[PDB]
Amino acid sequence: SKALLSFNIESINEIVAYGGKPIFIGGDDLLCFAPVCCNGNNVFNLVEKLSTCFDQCINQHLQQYINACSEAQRPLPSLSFGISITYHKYPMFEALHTTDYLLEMVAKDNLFKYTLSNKNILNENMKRFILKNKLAFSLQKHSGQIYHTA
RNA sequence: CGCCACUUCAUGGAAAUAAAUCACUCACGAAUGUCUU
Ligand SMILES: [Mn+2]
Repeated sequence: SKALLSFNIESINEIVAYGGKPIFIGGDDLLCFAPVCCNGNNVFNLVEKLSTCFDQCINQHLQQYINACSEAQRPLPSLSFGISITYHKYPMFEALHTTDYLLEMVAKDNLFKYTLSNKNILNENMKRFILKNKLAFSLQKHSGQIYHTA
């Protein structure tokens, strides 16, 4: 809880310093509206800064668990990111749906899990193939050219 | 000293060889994000 609160405060500070707007940052959830590029920094620079802040807070407040999971060879807490860049006149509801789709379905690999679970073949060996720590990014131009990657 | 002409009329080698084979720029821009009953 201490690590999450510290990360939330530092993420608010970083979003304000970059030049964006914090919508909601609480627990493990973050929602921000930021410029594509301003004062030389990009969106991906902000994402890297947020990931660094999360890692720093995890190290600072969870050092015992980090040390235990280091030699035990177990994954550490991580942040999955979903970035959508759209024209300012593009509907905000569609942009938010695109961001949710990116984050959940691609960045959290919920497409694999959802397709497996709808057919009831999730099992455990298949659950071994759930991939986290992903960045989903999509840029839709004014002509709908949409560049997307993960 | 005199007298006197014939013969021969292109073969062999090289017959193309390397370098560059597209380069840069633009890869959508503006309007409309609902309107009238
Ligand atoms: Mn959450």
